[PDB]
Amino acid sequence: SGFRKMAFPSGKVEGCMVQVTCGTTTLNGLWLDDVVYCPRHVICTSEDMLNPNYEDLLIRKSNHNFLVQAGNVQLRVIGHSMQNCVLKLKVDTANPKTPKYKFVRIQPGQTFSVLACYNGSPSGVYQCAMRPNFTIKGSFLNGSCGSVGFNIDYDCVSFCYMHHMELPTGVHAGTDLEGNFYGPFVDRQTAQAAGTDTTITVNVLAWLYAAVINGDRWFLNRFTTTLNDFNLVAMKYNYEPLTQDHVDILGPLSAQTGIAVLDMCASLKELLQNGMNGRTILGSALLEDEFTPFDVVRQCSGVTFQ
Amino acid sequence: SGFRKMAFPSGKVEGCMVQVTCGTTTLNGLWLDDVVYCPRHVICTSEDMLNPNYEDLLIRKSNHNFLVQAGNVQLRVIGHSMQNCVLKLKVDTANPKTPKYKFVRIQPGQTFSVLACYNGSPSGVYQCAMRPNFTIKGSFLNGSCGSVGFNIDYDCVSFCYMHHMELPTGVHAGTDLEGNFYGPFVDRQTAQAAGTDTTITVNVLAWLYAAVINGDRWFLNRFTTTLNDFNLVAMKYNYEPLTQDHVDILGPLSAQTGIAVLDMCASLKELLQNGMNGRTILGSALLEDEFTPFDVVRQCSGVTFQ
Ligand SMILES: *[C@](O)(C(N)=O)[C@H](C[C@@H]1CCNC1=O)NC(=O)[C@@H]1[C@@H]2[C@H](CN1C(=O)CCc1ccccc1)C2(C)C
Ligand SMILES: *[C@](O)(C(N)=O)[C@H](C[C@@H]1CCNC1=O)NC(=O)[C@@H]1[C@@H]2[C@H](CN1C(=O)CCc1ccccc1)C2(C)C
Ligand SMILES: [Ca+2]
Ligand SMILES: [Ca+2]
Repeated sequence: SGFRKMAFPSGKVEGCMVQVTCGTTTLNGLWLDDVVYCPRHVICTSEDMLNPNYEDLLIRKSNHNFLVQAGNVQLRVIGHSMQNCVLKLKVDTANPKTPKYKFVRIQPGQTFSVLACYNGSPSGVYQCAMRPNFTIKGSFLNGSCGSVGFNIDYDCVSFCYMHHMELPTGVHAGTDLEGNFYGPFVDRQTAQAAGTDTTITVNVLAWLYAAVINGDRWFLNRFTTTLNDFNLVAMKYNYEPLTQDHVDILGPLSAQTGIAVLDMCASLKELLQNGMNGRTILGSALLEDEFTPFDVVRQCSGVTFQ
Repeated sequence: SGFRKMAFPSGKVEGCMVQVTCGTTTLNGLWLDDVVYCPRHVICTSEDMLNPNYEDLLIRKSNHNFLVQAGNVQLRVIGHSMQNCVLKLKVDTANPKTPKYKFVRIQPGQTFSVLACYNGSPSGVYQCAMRPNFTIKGSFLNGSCGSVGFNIDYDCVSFCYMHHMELPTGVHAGTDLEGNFYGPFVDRQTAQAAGTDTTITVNVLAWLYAAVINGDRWFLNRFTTTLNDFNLVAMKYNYEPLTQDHVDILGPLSAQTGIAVLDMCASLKELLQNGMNGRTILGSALLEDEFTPFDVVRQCSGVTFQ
């Protein structure tokens, strides 16, 4: 028993990280078969930042202008192209550590692991959620751009995020591996407010089920609620609406614990209205929203990766 | 910026995990050069558990009784011995993925990453602390025994923990890689109370410095304190004494932030005496004690591993 904020094992992704330098800037790339993927602002300078002309900057770069290093072994670039906000650098050597992989675009409220990297070398791995406002609350310093976020299923790495920016509010923004931003953000220094963030209600419910599975049951009350009545309370506390799809996704945790989804919703309503009165749930004094239903089932069942 | 509970990249350790079966039980082993290390209770049955005679159980086992699988490739066992609470299985094949490594015995309040494994395959990675009572608050299910905890420094994996038990209180206990338990625990089902746990005061101070580095400064008050006066308050709230060694270890974070260690101690004294009044620090509504001073400096400086 026990419940931790668990990241995916990072080794399959570690074997794909490289360094990309184009004149000035060094950032991280992802090396899969004979392609290196990285943020297109590797081609920018200091003065370029309010509104870079990425097409003009790229027309002025040669294959040989890209210095790609895989553990300080140079990979020769033999082609380059821009796809939305990433570059794709074709190299003359396929990565022999390429895992089975997919590119996926995740939905707000889904979770993934980030392998934070600097100069092509890993610093650390942590789990987070894609906020409802399409930001992430990560740990990213200068040099981390091109770090990726991912999920694993059996032997297959699903890459979902590449890091590009830290907004003036100190939250993080990036793209999918086709280079399309999550959220209404652009890769330039210009005004670009994130939308108001909300709490991921289906994830809080999942975590309350995790608490019950792990014997932390004090918050269970004796009531039930309707879905519509729960949603009127959710709204007031800046929680996302709970949908029938969400109720259905919580069904297996409901069966494991014997606690109907709408009964758990009545317990969450009381926590929102009354607070926790100085108590903790799974070691937290706040309601946790960075575990999906699937994350709870995986961790509580010991699901492994090949 | 941002501050997360960051684990070490797990790939170097992933390449060392195997499965060990001796009749009944399957658990995890650690394969380094031509030796597999695992918990000695792989040799036990159901009836053996109140007080196993590990020497008698082992005299009755053959090399060939140990089925070692590295990704479901069998490794032939050509020798075995018991060292404290682990076995060492000599195999006829050295692990070609062996990293540079050391075995270390960590001190209470130090941190490490756990790679939670089942059937020799990784489930996930998370960071924790060795509690002052020599337990860990992990996430371990049946089948996780033999999972390890580790730190990385440049290219060198320091293995510090191997998982053996979950006490009746739901906390976790294990050994160093020489098989000596942390804490007054034994590998049998018998009464064995953990000592009262305390809060790791030097780690809370480190995390408050992390908060300042990341711009979360609301809790800084205008006062100072003596070390002795701080320790009288620490004592009351079941915090560990802060030593001069700890003050010296916090000196670099003190210099980075401009906040003297004893000034930070005065801010922590006010938080203990008055609470947080519904506020958070780095996203937490409690005072966090699972980051060491070195963990804070590493994360805030982007330290990487080769
Ligand atoms: C990334 O380029 C790198 N090399 O690591 C960097 C990461 C970023 C630094 C601080 N923490 C981080 O996550 N990203 C950037 O510096 C990006 C690039 C220009 C500016 N930028 C920002 O993060 C600032 C964004 C901003 C938005 C609105 C107003 C002002 C600034 C790019 C090309 C967006
Ligand atoms: C480990 O053997 C495994 N195969 O995974 C297992 C891990 C443990 C199961 C539940 N979560 C866990 O972390 N460890 C054990 O089952 C150990 C082995 C016998 C009993 N045991 C316990 O964890 C129970 C400890 C206990 C202490 C006091 C009183 C009653 C029980 C061994 C050999 C200690
Ligand atoms: Ca050349
Ligand atoms: Ca045989």
